[PDB]
Amino acid sequence: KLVRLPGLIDVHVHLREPGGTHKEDFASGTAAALAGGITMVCAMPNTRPPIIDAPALALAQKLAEAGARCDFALFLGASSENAGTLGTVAGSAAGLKLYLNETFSELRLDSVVQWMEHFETWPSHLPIVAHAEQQTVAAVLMVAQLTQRSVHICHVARKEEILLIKAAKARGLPVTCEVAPHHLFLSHDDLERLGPGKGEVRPELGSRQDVEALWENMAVIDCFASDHAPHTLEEKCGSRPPPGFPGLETMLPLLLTAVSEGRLSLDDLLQRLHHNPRRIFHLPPQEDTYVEVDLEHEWTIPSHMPFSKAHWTPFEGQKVKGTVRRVVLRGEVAYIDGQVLVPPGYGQDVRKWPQGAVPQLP
Amino acid sequence: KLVRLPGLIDVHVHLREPGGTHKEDFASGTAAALAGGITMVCAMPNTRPPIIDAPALALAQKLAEAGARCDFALFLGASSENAGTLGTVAGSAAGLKLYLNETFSELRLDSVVQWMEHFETWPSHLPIVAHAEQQTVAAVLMVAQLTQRSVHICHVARKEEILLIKAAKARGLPVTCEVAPHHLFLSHDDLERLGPGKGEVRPELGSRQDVEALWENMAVIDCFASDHAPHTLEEKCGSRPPPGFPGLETMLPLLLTAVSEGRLSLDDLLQRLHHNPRRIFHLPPQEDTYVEVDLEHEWTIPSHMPFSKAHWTPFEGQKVKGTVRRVVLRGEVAYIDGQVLVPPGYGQDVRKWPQGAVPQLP
Ligand SMILES: NC(=O)N[C@@H](CC(=O)O)C(=O)O
Ligand SMILES: NC(=O)N[C@@H](CC(=O)O)C(=O)O
Ligand SMILES: [Zn+2]
Ligand SMILES: [Zn+2]
Ligand SMILES: [Zn+2]
Ligand SMILES: [Zn+2]
Ligand SMILES: [Zn+2]
Ligand SMILES: [Zn+2]
Ligand SMILES: [Zn+2]
Ligand SMILES: [Zn+2]
Repeated sequence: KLVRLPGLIDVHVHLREPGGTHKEDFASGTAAALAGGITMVCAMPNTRPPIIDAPALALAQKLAEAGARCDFALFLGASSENAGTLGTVAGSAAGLKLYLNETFSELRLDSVVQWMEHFETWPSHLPIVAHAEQQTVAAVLMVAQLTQRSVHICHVARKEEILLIKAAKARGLPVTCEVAPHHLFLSHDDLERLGPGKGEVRPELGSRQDVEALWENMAVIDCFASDHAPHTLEEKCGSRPPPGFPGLETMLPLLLTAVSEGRLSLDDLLQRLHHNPRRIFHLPPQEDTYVEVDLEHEWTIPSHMPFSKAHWTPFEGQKVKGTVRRVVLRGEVAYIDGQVLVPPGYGQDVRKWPQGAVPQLP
Repeated sequence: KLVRLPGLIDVHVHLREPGGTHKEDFASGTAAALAGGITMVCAMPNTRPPIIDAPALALAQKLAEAGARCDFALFLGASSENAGTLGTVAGSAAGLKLYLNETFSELRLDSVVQWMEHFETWPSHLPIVAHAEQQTVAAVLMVAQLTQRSVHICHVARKEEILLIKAAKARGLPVTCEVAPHHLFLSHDDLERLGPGKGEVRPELGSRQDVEALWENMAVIDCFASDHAPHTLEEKCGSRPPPGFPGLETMLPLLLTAVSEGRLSLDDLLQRLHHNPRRIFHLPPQEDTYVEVDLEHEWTIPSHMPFSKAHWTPFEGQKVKGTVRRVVLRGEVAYIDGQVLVPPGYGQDVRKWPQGAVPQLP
């Protein structure tokens, strides 16, 4: 007996095209998404060139329209030079992305004044998301209050961060957040197995107490999102390993295992991979779209999943219970038992759909 | 013709006793204060032992009462273990001091949750001051708002920081700040002369644009305070130089030079070295206390000032116009033309004066 789920949404993926296509491209990354039960992705702007201006966005839009197998929206990235310049294209993007700490990113800002300028100039009705770790979460929340608008915090990984967000929500502040599967299912304890290169990720893997705090505070977590961040094994195992884990193909199996163990409910999962992503990012429904999963099948995660060009996974060896059997996207079979059945270019930019425009006052 | 000023107050000094008395002690540091026209100092808690518990405060109180030549109040320091334990002694301190970044300090906190705990437990009517640089200013402001109280930001040094504080004040938030003379009168341009050891200070010396921004935004600066941070030349010139500059003996001459040049008024100076320190820290008046200065006398700062045990100064070679001629403290001549005339132990803990207790609701 299969369970039918709606089309799941991953609001934080790195698809590497343009400019990093040996790591992933739209075609391979969206195949990975479909195999993970994900029918819509929001792609981050830290590509080469980075998506920080209208010409770069135009290029990325066409590459995505030609290569994507599932539907998508593309983030713009904040830079030290582009505040006040994105108004004409802002509504065509998933949202604006701010990189506020050291990570794999033309995009670190050098002053909180630059954060303020973005919060003041980006249209008030459109999403802003931040890579903001530890005290940076409190700092960006302050900027959001000074400019009287909301913010969404990416990949929350620490007890400190989730408790700060919890306190902010208790004061009625407009903040939402997401958590990635590696911060729920891996910890410092796994660094011995992973090694120092493979284990590199931002935010870094947390302590057992960090992981426990995220689970205990599930009510504070609005979304799950993979932060799918593919790099090849050669890069991860080399002399200056880039941070990041691939995750599209493993996220849903890990979370379904947790559902089966009673750690959260199926509804809790669907709020975090469907309803809350829709409402925070104003993403449209996908007609005749659904995912069928098998909750009984036990398997062990292999050394690499079939689709991502990363060709490795930090979850190797973990036992999971839960499998994606079939995905239907807009009336076409997109995935069955390991076979992707829609071509590159089947996917569409949801921000171009009438129902995908973000409503605003005249 | 001498100008009579009220007794000036320095709310940020490091007097090194207990435990660092080769760098400074209460007797030498308060001699330096008097020679700088300062009749009351607030001493920071990053001593050895640090002033983070009742027994350490009791020790420091007696050492100060025995050694100080001018009046004083002593800060308590926040630690990772003392939130909720300081209630009985809090009112006897200048305030609570939080070290939120790397500097010469049992006192860095490891989580914003620890900041919140201090803001929640320290009595609401008593001062909290923070060493908070760059984005940390925004972060601690967020904590202050979440806990609905004020905060004072120590040694503001950057355009970024003063503009953030300016924005917060424009939104009516209860934040005050101070600026140290080295951040008004030295910059990156001086590092060639100072060298990498002597030049070490936290916050670091800023760019010419940082210095210009502080002057342009003088209206945002509530207090001047030296951050007198004495270390010996051997330490500053050695293999792991500690950060900090001595400053009590040079602060007023530097600022009087600026007054003479029309960069700020005498009133602007007295607001920042007398009235605002009094009102932010609830410090009492000192009866029959005043300072006589000579605004005409030009001199060049020597390689060391007479009193501080630091026995060096980063302002060596600067030309100043303005000299402290005489200081009277509580009816006794305390300083004349280079001679301190009150003994160690003349100074008193102002928090023990009836008028020095901070008013609170029953
Ligand atoms: N998280 C990572 O470790 N890496 C991400 C960047 C990011 O989400 O910050 C990447 O693009 O490789
Ligand atoms: N500012 C410094 O560079 N040093 C101060 C510490 C401080 O005020 O942070 C010290 O105590 O030496
Ligand atoms: Zn990130
Ligand atoms: Zn995100
Ligand atoms: Zn990311
Ligand atoms: Zn909407
Ligand atoms: Zn400091
Ligand atoms: Zn201070
Ligand atoms: Zn200090
Ligand atoms: Zn008062």
